Amino acid sequence: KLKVAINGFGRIGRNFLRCWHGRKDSPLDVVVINDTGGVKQASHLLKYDSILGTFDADVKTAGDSAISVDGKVIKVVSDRNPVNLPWGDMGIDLVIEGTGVFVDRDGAGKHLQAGAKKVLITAPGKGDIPTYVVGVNEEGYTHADTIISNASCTTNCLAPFVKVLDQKFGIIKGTMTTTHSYTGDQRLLDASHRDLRRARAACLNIVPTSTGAAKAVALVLPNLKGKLNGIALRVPTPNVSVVDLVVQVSKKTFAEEVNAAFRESADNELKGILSVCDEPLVSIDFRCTDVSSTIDSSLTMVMGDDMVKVIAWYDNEWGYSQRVVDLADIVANKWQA
Amino acid sequence: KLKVAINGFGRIGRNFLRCWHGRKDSPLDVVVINDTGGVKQASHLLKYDSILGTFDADVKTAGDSAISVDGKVIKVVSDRNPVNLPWGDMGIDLVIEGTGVFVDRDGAGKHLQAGAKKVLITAPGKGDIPTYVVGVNEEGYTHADTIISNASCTTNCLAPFVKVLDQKFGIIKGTMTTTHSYTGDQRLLDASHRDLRRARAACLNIVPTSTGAAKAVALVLPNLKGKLNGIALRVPTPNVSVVDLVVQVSKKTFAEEVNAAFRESADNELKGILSVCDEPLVSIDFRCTDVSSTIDSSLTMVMGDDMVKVIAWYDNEWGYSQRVVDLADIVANKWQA
Amino acid sequence: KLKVAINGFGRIGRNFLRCWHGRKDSPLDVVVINDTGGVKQASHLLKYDSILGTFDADVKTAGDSAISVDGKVIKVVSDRNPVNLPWGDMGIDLVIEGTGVFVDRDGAGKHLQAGAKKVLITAPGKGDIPTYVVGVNEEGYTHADTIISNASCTTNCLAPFVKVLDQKFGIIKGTMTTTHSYTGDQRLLDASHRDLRRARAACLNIVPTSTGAAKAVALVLPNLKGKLNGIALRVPTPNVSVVDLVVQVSKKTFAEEVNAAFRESADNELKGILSVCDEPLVSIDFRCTDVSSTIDSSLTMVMGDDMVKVIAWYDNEWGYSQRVVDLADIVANKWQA
Amino acid sequence: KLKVAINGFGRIGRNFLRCWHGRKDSPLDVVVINDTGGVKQASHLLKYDSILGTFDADVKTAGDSAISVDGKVIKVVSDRNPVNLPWGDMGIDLVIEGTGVFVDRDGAGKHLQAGAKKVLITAPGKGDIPTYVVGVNEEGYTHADTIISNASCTTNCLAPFVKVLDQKFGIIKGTMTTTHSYTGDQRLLDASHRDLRRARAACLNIVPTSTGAAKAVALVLPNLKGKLNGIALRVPTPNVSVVDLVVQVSKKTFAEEVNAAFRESADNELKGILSVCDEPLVSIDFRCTDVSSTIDSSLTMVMGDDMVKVIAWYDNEWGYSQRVVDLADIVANKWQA
Ligand SMILES: NC(=O)c1ccc[n+]([C@@H]2O[C@H](COP(=O)([O-])OP(=O)(O)OC[C@H]3O[C@@H](n4cnc5c(N)ncnc54)[C@H](O)[C@@H]3O)[C@@H](O)[C@H]2O)c1
Ligand SMILES: NC(=O)c1ccc[n+]([C@@H]2O[C@H](COP(=O)([O-])OP(=O)(O)OC[C@H]3O[C@@H](n4cnc5c(N)ncnc54)[C@H](O)[C@@H]3O)[C@@H](O)[C@H]2O)c1
Ligand SMILES: NC(=O)c1ccc[n+]([C@@H]2O[C@H](COP(=O)([O-])OP(=O)(O)OC[C@H]3O[C@@H](n4cnc5c(N)ncnc54)[C@H](O)[C@@H]3O)[C@@H](O)[C@H]2O)c1
Ligand SMILES: NC(=O)c1ccc[n+]([C@@H]2O[C@H](COP(=O)([O-])OP(=O)(O)OC[C@H]3O[C@@H](n4cnc5c(N)ncnc54)[C@H](O)[C@@H]3O)[C@@H](O)[C@H]2O)c1
Repeated sequence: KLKVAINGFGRIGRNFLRCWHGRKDSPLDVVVINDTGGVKQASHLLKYDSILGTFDADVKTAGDSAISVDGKVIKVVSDRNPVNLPWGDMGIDLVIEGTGVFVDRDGAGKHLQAGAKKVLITAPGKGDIPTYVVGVNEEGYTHADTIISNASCTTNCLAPFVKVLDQKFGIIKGTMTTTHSYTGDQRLLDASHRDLRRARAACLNIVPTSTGAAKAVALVLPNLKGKLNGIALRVPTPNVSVVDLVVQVSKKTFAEEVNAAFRESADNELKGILSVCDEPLVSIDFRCTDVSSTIDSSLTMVMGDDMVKVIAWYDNEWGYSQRVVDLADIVANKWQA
Repeated sequence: KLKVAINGFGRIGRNFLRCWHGRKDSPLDVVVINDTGGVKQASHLLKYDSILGTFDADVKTAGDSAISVDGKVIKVVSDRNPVNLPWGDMGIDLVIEGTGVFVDRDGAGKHLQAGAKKVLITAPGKGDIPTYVVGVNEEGYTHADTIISNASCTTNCLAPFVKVLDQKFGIIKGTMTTTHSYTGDQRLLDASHRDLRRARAACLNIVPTSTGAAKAVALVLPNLKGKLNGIALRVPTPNVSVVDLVVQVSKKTFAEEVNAAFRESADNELKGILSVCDEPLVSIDFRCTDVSSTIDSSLTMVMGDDMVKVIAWYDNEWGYSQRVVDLADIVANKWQA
Repeated sequence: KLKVAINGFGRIGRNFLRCWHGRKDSPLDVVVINDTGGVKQASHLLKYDSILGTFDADVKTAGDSAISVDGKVIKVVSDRNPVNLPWGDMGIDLVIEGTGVFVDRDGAGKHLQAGAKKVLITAPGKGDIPTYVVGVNEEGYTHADTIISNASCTTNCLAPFVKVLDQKFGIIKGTMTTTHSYTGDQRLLDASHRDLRRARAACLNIVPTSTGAAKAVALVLPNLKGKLNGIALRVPTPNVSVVDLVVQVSKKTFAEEVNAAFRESADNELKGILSVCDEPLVSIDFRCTDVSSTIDSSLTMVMGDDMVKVIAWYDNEWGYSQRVVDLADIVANKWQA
Repeated sequence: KLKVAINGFGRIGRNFLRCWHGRKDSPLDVVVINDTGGVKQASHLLKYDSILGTFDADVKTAGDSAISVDGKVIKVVSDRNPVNLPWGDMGIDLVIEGTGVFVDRDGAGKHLQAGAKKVLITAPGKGDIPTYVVGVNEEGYTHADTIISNASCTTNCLAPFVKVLDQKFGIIKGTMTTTHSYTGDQRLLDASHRDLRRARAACLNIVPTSTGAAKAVALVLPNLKGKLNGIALRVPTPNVSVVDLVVQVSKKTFAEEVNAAFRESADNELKGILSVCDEPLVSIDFRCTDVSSTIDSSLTMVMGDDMVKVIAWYDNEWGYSQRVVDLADIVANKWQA
């Protein structure tokens, strides 16, 4: 019922389409896809995926301007400048901005200039753009927001349990490190890049790099403003990442008590968002998990009674994409966005 | 003495600079580097390399327009359009075209429009562009050629021993497959690309893809016109590749006889170009080899007395780059190019 | 109905169990599993698999001597010497020998000494052991065979279409190279090994190594005795391999004609064994395919009218395992083995 | 002058030999090598190494019982049981125990039973075995120790700067996570292992696993007893690892002040042990570094004025091996060990 447009049919754009496809009675209607590549690629790459496997659905090209998934035809256009997009003419309600190059107001605002009524950025927004994390602060969303951000994948993994730690133990200060799978923003082989570290061969190195995910947490949990920071360590895995959080808390506690608090929420307010795994698994076992964060209970540690360490898993592609769909659903539910 | 300009400071551009740097009494004088990135990257990536290791030389940035290697300053400019380059103003004799995007006459000819006297493409040339392979047909080079090609890496590996097989046994017809390391032209993760196979995650797949290296062989060895063809299989290794050649020959022979013929040439006319290894090594052992082709003698096979199979190694980055330097030296020796 | 025992619960043993599990009305009854590890590992590794994903079935440990899959309990023992196994006492009909260390008559014969009635080696047999390839020579199997071999994975991929090429064009001589995923027989990091090449880090090199798969083809297709040979090139992919066959044939032909011959058989006598793919896919797309060989039609080439080159894919773990189940079914059908 | 024997010619054994080889005026004389493999492997693997490259020295086999490096012959034996070793008969002073299977007193004591005067374990010792970390507590070593441990690689990376943080700021409590390269103790493909996580394919996963390196730190810095803990995250890189330490300190401070303290020591008491890097490098750039720990100054962070986070690099193979040589030198200097 909500006319949706996907801008940037990459890793997130395609995972988004597939997540949506598997949902029942969706309020969303994906009608257009805009990428710079062509219709043959959109169709081919949607069907075959080195990470998700072959898409269990009939995907084919429809003429020279559309693709069809199980019969449902989807228009495909190719305009590098968002202002030239036929959003107005098609009556596009919501644009899923996943190109990674229009994350600020002037850039994302271009979809509005093209006629779309609203924009949902699949990444942190730069400047003054409301950012939401489903299960943490989504309720503060209002239909008046013309441009919104669904934060980064690491923020969606961290925020959920950070919220629990803060509510139950009181976070004084903390730090975090994410051992993250590589992404398209890194180079296959040493090549130019503004980030001198992300410029080095991704599958051959442990690559330190910045992340705002920690500061970003404060955007959705204001009580943590100026209390967290961290970095990212990119490693040679194609998908699935893990966060390592260390915080000093006010209430003395111990590992199993902390784990118990997470199960409490995982069974209630954070059901579907946060999960707690008690099996000794490795990254690949968490591929395709719908939650945005899974605590590895056995790794939980507590030093000096108030220094808590939590290790949580997250499928940065699929889990995050379930959240974008989730946020899109909310936008659909708060009146024709 | 020959004023040289490098256009495209990528894998080949940087290996070129380092190969040149290690040569004694070079006729070449590298004075300019043009890439789209900046001076900080040029300096940083020249010094640190995930494949060659840290460059054993003092590399640093010089102001905002140059880098210096052991004191020798090198101008660094950044122009995406070759026609705007200061080749004429600087009096550039030879431009090493290694961007991979100006391989035809109109594109490479743009360096000429900018003032450079000659262009050496570090890849197969499209259209009517003389192509040479040092040790196979370099002697046919004339200073009149304004634009020349040094062929592809696979051609420089194949041509040398193909020439021996043809001279000694008479090649009737043949085919070839190169199990090739991935390159910057492939995608880190499934992403758009004109080649639907090269679009898939490079470090997760065996990726079939086209190669003209086989037909290209006929350009340097006319006697083989229409006698060879093949394909490339890209695999998850960052550097070093291997060719697998299968040919039906006129003179009946046997493996050790074929190997012997290769050592004959490797010790004479092809010394420095072709090598023959009798040790049971693996790809990484061939990293940084100066030759452009190394026969793995023990893998040589002969079926039905006339079907010869040869397996040869090659450092597609460094070995090929030694050849570009070699061809540049020839250009310097045939009068101020 | 056939009491089956799995000896060596490794890659093949576990894929075997899962292939079997997905079959309908199987004549096989897996009752025992013998590995050297324990019951916790058998259960854990059967459930979580870095290549197949999490097993969609209820797997758990049952006491200290068994595991259960969806309720069906399976005895688990741990004896390094096959002669001490309780095959006789349990009345084991067929032993699936997949340890890789009992491939000759004296070694595999030990299961017989322990009481098992028959042994099916999941690899080439050394010495005088009947070897079969489903779809090529299975019909020559007789219940009198006490020890049989299902050949190697590469043989099961090659034999099927080799048979077609021979029947329709007449193979004079040929050679082959398989660009193969690494296996447990290779070392993670340079370490001792009888094979000086398989001793080198598997995920960092292209590793040449021997293969009898070519000569082995003659065992199942006697008409090809002494007409084929080849080698293996191990590369950094965890599963799925590809064969590259080059043969000189008697009848002149051309690529599309050869492809057509393969579709003829793929639709008839080799249905379920051989498949022909016309899409430009990469290795990961062939993961979990039930056939044992898939021709990449677009890569097919023909030089000098009689030199045919065919490129075929194969899931060396899963596809091969479907064949072991298949051969086990045949053994069950030819009287209580 | 000190007769040294290497037991276990694996990654550490071979790096040890090469580190030693590059030292000047060494007090050590390596005369025997005992591994289970053969003389051909010892020679071959010492010469060709997927991580260090080809050994720049003349290595060859000498008969069927020795290898020679640049002329120096070294006896090679093969006994799986240390008690059968000819240590006494050869008059072996010190045995470098690097097999990873004799880390407790009864197991390592077997070399003593064979006649060796002393044993140096290239890993944490289990039970009551003095453990030393060069640059932290080596001075407490006495010749009376018959069996000693050089700790783990992570301990040698952590202890050095931990000592500085404690001396200058007072460590109250802390935790640590090492994003570690995989090692021979992990499986190439999902296979049985006592550790259910280390049993999963190493090059395909981020693998959590235990480490005593944190508790081990207290062995060499008693002041930190019961103040630290942590875990290891194994990732798909063949060599070089990184430690992430988070501690609450007594004296309020800030990042650059902490970095300054490290340079103070790196220029004095810890020169050659601890280094401080100010360049934005990635793991591969730290390959072959002789120090055992290199602080990445730009990643240093301080939260709430007393929570310090330090990121340090370390070549777990080569850097650690320089330390074993170093500890061996000390043993040689404290009288004929
Ligand atoms: N990969 C992840 O795990 C991940 C997780 C969370 C958030 N994100 C965010 O999502 C965004 C996209 O990430 P991705 O990994 O999918 O990248 P990607 O490279 O796979 O996808 C970007 C896509 O946009 C297209 N594109 C680029 N410029 C365009 C333009 N001007 N007009 C139209 N199409 C254009 C590309 O061709 C490509 O298909 C980034 O902002 C990233 O930070 C990524
Ligand atoms: N990598 C190999 O093994 C190899 C071997 C032989 C031949 N080649 C050929 O060499 C060429 C480059 O290959 P590469 O692997 O070094 O690639 P690369 O991506 O590492 O290098 C290309 C470089 O050119 C720059 N560039 C791109 N467009 C530009 C423009 N318009 N103006 C200026 N600079 C521009 C890029 O920023 C980059 O630094 C290709 O033609 C390739 O076929 C590569
Ligand atoms: N991986 C493949 O693609 C593949 C394909 C076709 C055929 N094969 C053949 O299958 C066999 C096994 O290969 P794999 O890859 O599954 O190896 P693997 O290492 O994963 O499995 C071997 C298993 O046998 C166990 N084992 C070893 N020695 C034993 C003993 N004495 N008693 C009991 N258990 C013992 C091991 O602990 C392990 O679980 C080999 O003969 C191989 O050539 C493998
Ligand atoms: N790789 C690293 O980074 C590293 C770093 C620090 C400490 N260590 C420690 O060093 C030890 C060895 O580690 P590694 O990585 O070199 O392993 P490795 O597998 O490469 O080497 C072990 C070697 O010992 C041999 N061996 C095994 N059992 C034997 C026996 N009974 N008798 C004789 N030789 C035997 C093996 O054949 C092999 O050559 C372990 O204790 C490990 O914890 C390893």
